[PDB]
Amino acid sequence: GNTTSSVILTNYMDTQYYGEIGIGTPPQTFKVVFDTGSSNVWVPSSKCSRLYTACVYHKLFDASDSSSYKHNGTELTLRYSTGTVSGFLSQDIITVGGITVTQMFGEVTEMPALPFMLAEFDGVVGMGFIEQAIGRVTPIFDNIISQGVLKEDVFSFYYNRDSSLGGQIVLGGSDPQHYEGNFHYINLIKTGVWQIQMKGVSVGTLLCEDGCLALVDTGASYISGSTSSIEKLMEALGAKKRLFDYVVKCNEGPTLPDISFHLGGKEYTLTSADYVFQESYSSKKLCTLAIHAMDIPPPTGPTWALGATFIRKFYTEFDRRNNRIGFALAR
Ligand SMILES: COCCCNc1nc(C(C)(C)C)ncc1C(=O)N(CC(C)C)[C@@H]1CNC[C@H](C(=O)N2CCOCC2)C1
Repeated sequence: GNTTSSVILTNYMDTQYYGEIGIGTPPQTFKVVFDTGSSNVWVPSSKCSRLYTACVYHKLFDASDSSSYKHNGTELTLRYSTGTVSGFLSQDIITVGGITVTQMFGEVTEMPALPFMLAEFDGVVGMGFIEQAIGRVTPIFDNIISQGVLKEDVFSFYYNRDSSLGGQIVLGGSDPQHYEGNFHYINLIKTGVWQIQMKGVSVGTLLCEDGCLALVDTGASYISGSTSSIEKLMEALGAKKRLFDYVVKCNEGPTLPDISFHLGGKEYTLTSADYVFQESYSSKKLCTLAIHAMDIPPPTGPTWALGATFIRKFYTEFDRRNNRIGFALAR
């Protein structure tokens, strides 16, 4: 087909990027993260007990208000790094960027207050492959592709730094307004995962010396590595570990070295301004780093993950026809 389509994103505090989709007839609207690190669509459900406080604070999908709903009921549990959601399968028409698609998705009935009370978004639209879909449920982008409307079998992510357009996902191509220079492509190394070979992580190559893996994860806020790798990285930066993050004396933030990720021959460099939440310059304040430990079990990991920290600097094209990821300088 001839169409490309776009989804406008909201940037909450540089940590959460999400857009709007519609589900059902008439459309019920949900804030959703578009997540290349997972493959299932889910939203919180009206059948979620309100003893889950996360279900009191998010928009709930009521299948009883949709005339296009089709029951399935297969129970599924989706295990993420920071928490788990559980529910049952449903089918309805989903509207994303003005493209309409019949889509199987999860109605979440069990949604833990931590971490999900911290989510601005209601749910997740997985942009991954059918291979990592729980229940082998056909992902939304595979269903969009089956319509033959998209110009290209690709989608692209722009995450703005400004917290104005928060971001943009192009379905069926890319947007030249939000990148510059050439794309550099790295082909995927594992079946059904948006994952690439990484050849080194430099700090001012201290880590990933004999190669490692990098997941390009649009649904993650930060750059992550294994607890071991990050502990080494953070010793090199002089950062202190806390419960859920690494921090430095805010005055030390602008003195911190460049972090470089060796991907497909090129070096992808983040400066301190790219990975330090510089909320103060005080020696008596602590400043959080957009880099945390996240141990990912096999078969996906151990692996680094490149989240919004990375994507903010590098406009990312996800190419399904040629199984590759393209990076260009974001503008
Ligand atoms: C750019 O917008 C950022 C949105 C904020 N994202 C998160 N917010 C929270 C808060 C709720 C705290 C806000 N918690 C966690 C995340 C999070 O990073 N993810 C999950 C949620 C989208 C539900 C990863 C998504 N991609 C698969 C990641 C995985 O689980 N794995 C990597 C691939 O292999 C399997 C494991 C998890």
